Amino acid sequence: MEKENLIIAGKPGPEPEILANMYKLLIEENTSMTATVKPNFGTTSFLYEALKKGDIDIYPEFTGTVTESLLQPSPKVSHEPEQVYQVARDGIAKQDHLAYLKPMSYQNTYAVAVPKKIAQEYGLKTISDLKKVEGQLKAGFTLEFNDREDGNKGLQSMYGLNLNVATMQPALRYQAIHSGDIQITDAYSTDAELERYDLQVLEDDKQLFPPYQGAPLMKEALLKKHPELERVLNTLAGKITESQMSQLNYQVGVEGKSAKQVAKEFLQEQGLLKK
Ligand SMILES: C[N+](C)(C)[C@@H](Cc1c[nH]c(=S)[nH]1)C(=O)O
Repeated sequence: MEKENLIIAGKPGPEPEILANMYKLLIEENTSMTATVKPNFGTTSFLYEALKKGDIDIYPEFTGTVTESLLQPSPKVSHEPEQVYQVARDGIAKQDHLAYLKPMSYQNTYAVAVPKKIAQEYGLKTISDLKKVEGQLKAGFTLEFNDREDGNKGLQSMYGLNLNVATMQPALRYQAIHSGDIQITDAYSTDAELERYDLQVLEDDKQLFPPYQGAPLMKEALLKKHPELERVLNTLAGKITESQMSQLNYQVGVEGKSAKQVAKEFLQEQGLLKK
């Protein structure tokens, strides 16, 4: 008699769309609620604010992003993913009363990336190596990465790097680095574009980037209304490897397949969804 509909959003990209449709498929099979997925609905701070204000109900957030962008002041965390999740989970509950569920296994980190030929021609192995050639190479970064302390501001503070940066739209940066307009971009480690374009990830030798694992973020009030959401979505906890997410991103972003159908097929193959 109550078929409440949940709004599930995801940041720009095939990956959050896949994850949101996974949440929707799981919720509709195992609960009495429905869900609407809002693709590419906004960047981190928009979804975070929409969640607190109640314009959306759930979105997938990443552990290092909670501690680095969402928590103010940002706590000094280790590199161990489980401890970082605990700080994020406990921290985001105290600050904003948000229930951060348990993470999936794969990490999706910011990844400073250059074409393989650029790495070989310039002797680039680590992020530190970029200081050698910061006057010769052009970088194209998302605005959010430019805005973040664990992004370009961290490249400046932690490495002393002063890159020549053009601010880029997220969906256009890979084509620019492939075409030669830029030689450095802020890749995401599960992005299918890394292998497609023969990009090489530079090693985070100073460990600017914390761990990033994804998990559902929602108001505590929604969990109180619907406690079954915790068990239902936590079937993803500790699941989905890096290579599994990458192939799903490839299926949606590159092969043009429906995010819902890709999500559904993977869930069924893995035994989390009927049929
Ligand atoms: C996965 N990630 C690399 C840690 C980022 C990706 C991202 C940040 N902003 C947008 S849009 N996407 C994030 O979710 O914070």
